Amino acid sequence: QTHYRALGDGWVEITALATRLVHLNMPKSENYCRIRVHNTTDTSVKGNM
Amino acid sequence: GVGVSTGSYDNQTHYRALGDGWVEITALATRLVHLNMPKSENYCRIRVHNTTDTSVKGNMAKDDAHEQIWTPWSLVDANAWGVWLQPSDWQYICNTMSQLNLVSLDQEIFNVVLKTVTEQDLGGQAIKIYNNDLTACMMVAVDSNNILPYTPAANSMETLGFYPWKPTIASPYRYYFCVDRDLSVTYENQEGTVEHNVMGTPKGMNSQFFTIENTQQITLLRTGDEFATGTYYFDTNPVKLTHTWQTNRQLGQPPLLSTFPEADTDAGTLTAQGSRHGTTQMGVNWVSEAIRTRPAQVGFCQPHNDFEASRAGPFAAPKVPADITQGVDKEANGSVRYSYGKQHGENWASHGPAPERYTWDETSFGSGRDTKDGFIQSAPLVVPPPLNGILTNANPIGTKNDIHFSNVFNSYGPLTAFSHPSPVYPQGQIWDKELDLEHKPRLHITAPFVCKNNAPGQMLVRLGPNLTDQYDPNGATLSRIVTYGTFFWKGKLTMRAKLRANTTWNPVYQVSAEDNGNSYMSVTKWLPTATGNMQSVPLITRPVARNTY
Amino acid sequence: GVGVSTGSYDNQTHYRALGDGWVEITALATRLVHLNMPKSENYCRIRVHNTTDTSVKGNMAKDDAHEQIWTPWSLVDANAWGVWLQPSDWQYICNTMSQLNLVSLDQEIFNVVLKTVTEQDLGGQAIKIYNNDLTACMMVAVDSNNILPYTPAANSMETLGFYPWKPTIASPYRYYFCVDRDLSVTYENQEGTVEHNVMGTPKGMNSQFFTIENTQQITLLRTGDEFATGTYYFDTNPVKLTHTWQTNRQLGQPPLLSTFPEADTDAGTLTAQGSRHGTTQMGVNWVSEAIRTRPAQVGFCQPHNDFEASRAGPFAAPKVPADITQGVDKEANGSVRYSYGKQHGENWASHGPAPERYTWDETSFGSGRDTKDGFIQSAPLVVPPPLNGILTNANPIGTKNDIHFSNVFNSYGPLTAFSHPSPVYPQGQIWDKELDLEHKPRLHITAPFVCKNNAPGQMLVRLGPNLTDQYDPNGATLSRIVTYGTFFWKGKLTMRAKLRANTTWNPVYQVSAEDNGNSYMSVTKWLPTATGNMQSVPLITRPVARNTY
Amino acid sequence: NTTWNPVYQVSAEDNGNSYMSVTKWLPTATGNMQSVPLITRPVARNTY
Amino acid sequence: LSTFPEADTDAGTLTAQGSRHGTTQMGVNWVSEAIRTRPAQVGFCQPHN
Amino acid sequence: PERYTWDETSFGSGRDTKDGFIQSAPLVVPPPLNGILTNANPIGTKNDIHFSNVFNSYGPLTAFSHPSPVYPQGQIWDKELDLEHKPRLHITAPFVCK
Amino acid sequence: HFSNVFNSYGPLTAFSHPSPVYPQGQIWDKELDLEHKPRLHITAPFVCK
Amino acid sequence: DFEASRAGPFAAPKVPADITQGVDKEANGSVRYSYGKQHGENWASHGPA
Repeated sequence: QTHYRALGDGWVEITALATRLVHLNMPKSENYCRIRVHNTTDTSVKGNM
Repeated sequence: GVGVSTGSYDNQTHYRALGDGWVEITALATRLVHLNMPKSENYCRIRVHNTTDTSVKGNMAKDDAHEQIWTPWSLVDANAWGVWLQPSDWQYICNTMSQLNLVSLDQEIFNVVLKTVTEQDLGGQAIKIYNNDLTACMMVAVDSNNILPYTPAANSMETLGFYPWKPTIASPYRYYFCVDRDLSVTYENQEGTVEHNVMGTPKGMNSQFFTIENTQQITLLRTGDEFATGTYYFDTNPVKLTHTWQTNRQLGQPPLLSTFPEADTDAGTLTAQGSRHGTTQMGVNWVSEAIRTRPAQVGFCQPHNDFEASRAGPFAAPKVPADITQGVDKEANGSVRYSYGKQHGENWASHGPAPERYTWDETSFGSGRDTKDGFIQSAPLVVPPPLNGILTNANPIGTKNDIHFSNVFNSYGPLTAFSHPSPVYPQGQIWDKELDLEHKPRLHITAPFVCKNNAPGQMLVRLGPNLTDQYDPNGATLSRIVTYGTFFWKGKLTMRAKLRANTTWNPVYQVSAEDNGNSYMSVTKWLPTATGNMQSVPLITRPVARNTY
Repeated sequence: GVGVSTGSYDNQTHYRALGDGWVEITALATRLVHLNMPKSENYCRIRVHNTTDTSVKGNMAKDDAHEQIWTPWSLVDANAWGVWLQPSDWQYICNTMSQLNLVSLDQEIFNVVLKTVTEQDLGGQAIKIYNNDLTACMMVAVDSNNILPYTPAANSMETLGFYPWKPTIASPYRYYFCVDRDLSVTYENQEGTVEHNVMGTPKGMNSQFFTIENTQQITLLRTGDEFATGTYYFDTNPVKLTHTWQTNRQLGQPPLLSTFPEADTDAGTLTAQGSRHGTTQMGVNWVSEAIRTRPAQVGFCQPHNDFEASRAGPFAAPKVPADITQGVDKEANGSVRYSYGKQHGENWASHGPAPERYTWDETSFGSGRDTKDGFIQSAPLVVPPPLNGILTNANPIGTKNDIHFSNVFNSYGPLTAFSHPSPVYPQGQIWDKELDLEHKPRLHITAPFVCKNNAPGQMLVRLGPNLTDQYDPNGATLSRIVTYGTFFWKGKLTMRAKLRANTTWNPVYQVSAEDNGNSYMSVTKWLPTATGNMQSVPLITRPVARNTY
Repeated sequence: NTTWNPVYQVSAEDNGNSYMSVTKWLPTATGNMQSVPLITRPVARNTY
Repeated sequence: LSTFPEADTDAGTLTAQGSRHGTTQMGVNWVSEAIRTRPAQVGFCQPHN
Repeated sequence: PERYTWDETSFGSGRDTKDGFIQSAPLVVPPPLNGILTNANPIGTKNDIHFSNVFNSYGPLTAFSHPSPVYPQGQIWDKELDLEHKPRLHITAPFVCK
Repeated sequence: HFSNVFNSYGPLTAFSHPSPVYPQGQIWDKELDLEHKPRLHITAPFVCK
Repeated sequence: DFEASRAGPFAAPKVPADITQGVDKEANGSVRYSYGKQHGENWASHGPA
């Protein structure tokens, strides 16, 4: 629920609440990996900076 | 003294949020009222009898024959919504608040000025000179006990002006005398003559001639004097700033769907009617949405344009305002037709003498009645009914084929629950006085805030008589030096409102001001033109929908 | 009462030395303001569209098409330096003090007089008679919360008069309406047509029509009443009454001289560049005064006469005022061109309708930019550069040979440290209101004292409406007895200054008044002529130089 | 509220080709919700 | 405004530019709405892409 | 995906690029052909690039408005960049945590 | 070229303070006596306030 | 950029930043120090440079 509370000389205290069901799947690998992205198919074409 | 001022111009509206979601609106209104001298210094019993209308056969609705006592006093009547609030204030209140209630009313008269006119030649063509009368006064009486008849000037569209920067005038006070009027009902070019078009003599039993001198406490005000009538505390009921949509076929639990739609286009079929649970009041062995038992009727049917007649002439019986349906007809549900002037909202660029009119369609969408699609079946329900088993809005009642059963059908009953009609912006009426009868109405369609205990005392002003040196009291001459006056009126209307609560997922309706175009809410209506011609068209009072049940 | 006065004329300036070298200047200003009745009693949205200028191709700078809401209220606007101080006071403050700061502002309205005019023949040719209205009032509202738009009358040269012995007038109040204006850029007698010269309708999103009746607390003032708005305490930053001279080639330690001059005529050679110590940012193996590393840039380059356009039409972007260099051009550094009238400093013997104009050349000699002598070399420094390795103020940008690189080059950066522009005497502007945006400007070029918290509330006066006996509110006639009024305005501006310190050996620059001649500071300008024709030309604000770094 | 005229407001319009029709913020027959952005600053204010 | 409009359609002409009071930063002997001196720039130009 | 261009509602800070122009240093209106630079003249030699593509006029007297928060697919807060001279604003979030 | 004239200092520009230089550096500096100071001095990292 | 305001042409100071893979040092304002034997020059340098 969101709760509006008018407190003082024209000041409202909005109290936003958010509850979700997060679905945590297992990781792809258990290692910290330094992956490199290099799209040569785009940047090899002249004019694609 | 004559050279010092006795008040302050104030026109601001002050919102004050106090407590758990309650705002205290403090509307202020100051005008410059222009009091002219009365037409005569006598109380006169004038009679209106339009024989040119009612002599024509078929004009019983065009009757306005009556008698009125015309007093020399003028009315400072301020119960209209446009006096106190600007259109931005009304838009913010109707969008942001959920209900409105009246609290109190202070009123004041200050900065009195009386001036007499004289003539000079200066070119051979005489001009007026407006001198100053430092000793002439004006008479003020507040009818706080309501001895005099309650005549609201919002009935005649004659209240204070709605634009604060323009000087306004005071409406003349007059009330109704009780004489008998009889008019014979006849239609258009009917063979025969009008039997009754008479009006009676004053009756000895019920004749009330009130004077304002014998009934009130009159304060004289010179140029240095002020008047202030104190805080009248209202005892009204709150009106709701949210509108309803649920009809009698949208109350309770919906029937559970047997099948569900696969795509976003098709519908979902319910349980078949012959094998469906629920309750009805008909004797058939099936339940349907039309004949399911509801808690209460939301809107009632009311007779269209019934002209009753009881010792005063034919008058149309008032209808409770409800929504106009998909069947667009506005007369059946009683949409009020306002006719106002340049002081109260007409565009000032209208050179014609015709007023500005507006039909107020009500936003109570569950109480509206569709007259062409209403029907009555026989006492045992056998659908599809035969020809002689159903009465629709095509069959003639009596012998008249222009009149159907919806014109005479009243279905107000014990389980009828309708909504209070919305306040109308600027050319509305704020409060009313409860009728002095033992069994009161449930509502007034002229005002949303009917005062339970006492109406606020209506203010009566006039100019004191300025006499010449020649004055014979037994001679009907009354030379009477031509005077007039201007004074300042300041009033404070306190209101209490509650803030709106947001429960729905979707964005709800709001009154937003649109761009310049053919739309109803273009900004160029609420902005002055090149010559400063302002205009006030009404605003929606109830934008946000609410749940009935 | 009507026969007693309610204030005192006061115009003196009181210097009070308090503390360790701090003077409390107490400037006082009293004028007789002449309030005439408004042209109309309506708020009107007037539109200006000079098609005779903008229809000619090449006249985008001559555009002044807009819309304004014209209020019936007049503005008592006092923020100009000539209102409070005489020229001797300004000369003493600018010579003797080192900085100036604003403290507080009291304002007052007293000795109200309202008079109505009438006609008499007396010779067959009618003359006016100015009677007295002891009961008519005038309306005063101070916008201390700044609801209304901030329109300084120092923009239109319409503030109070600068000569205390002459009666002055109040400027009419009006503000800007937000409509869209589009103008197509084209040069002189270009083949083709002007594609865009349109102006739009009012927009529903951003339209603000303010009335002064619904927003303010209006005090009515008769002949015996006074008004006094209390001490507004300023929260500004001090301006400095000393000027700077150090450019970017005069910051830090000078290079030590290898040889010294024998006589008083010859110069002293420094250490040779290839074998000189120091730091640079170029890659060359020598240090010089041009390429030596400085702490910060003192003046920045700014684009000359850039006409931007965003939903209102072409407007020139404002420049920070800096010194005009040995390269005398005044447009590049933004020397403000003032155009004022006889009430504000024009010689009264000028029978022509043309105003008195004056270019204010700034005295910030280190921040000035020389545009003909500016140049850009290639990224590795190789001096002397070839033709294709240098961009000077002769090369065409784009294809236009009338436009060079200095017209588009902006070099405002993080290490840019410029000086605040000096206040301008009499026809200046003292304070301003900070723009209601999240990221404010660092300075305002219209006023040296931008109020941090709230601007002082602008004072709005008008005459109360005097009506004849004939007044129809639904008829647009408004007969309106011809009245006017005069009142007295007294204000007190408190300032705090610091005394100057003398560190230099040589006599420093001072603003002295010279004898009668062709000089700019002859005394005969500040003295009345045989018929009493005074004149106020501006004075130098910052005579005494100071050290930047 | 200082201005005389009615100021701009974000109102939800009827089913049509408008940007603020209610049928975007209502689920369909199979429950397919949708969130398009809303205007953050409807009400104009005075800069200077 | 030097002149005011009579009807609701026409505009109102201001004081002529060569004989108008005010302040500018250009060297011309006339004041106009385009070249009038303002307190601050509201929007800045920024390099496209 | 679903795409949407967020047009800002700061109507005083907007720049009209076709109607922007630069005149020469002494103002002589109507200017000649070589005395005005409009949004039609080629900068460098490129006729697809005009002077508005390179013109930056951010200065000391520049006062713009903070960009509005975007509903649902906005971003509420951000982290201030760990540099000595911070930006005046973040265009990704209206509430930069101090 | 265009890089010789292009200034892109703007409101959303966040750069780093220049590092002190060993031995032949400069420790402190004096702030310039102007109303609108620079954000930094490139001669010294510690500008005395 | 060699600006000029009442004292002669002076180069405008740049904020020092990194020289990129595009090795040019003049664009980002790399400071060029020139010092002597008292401040860090090798004392075996017989030249006056």
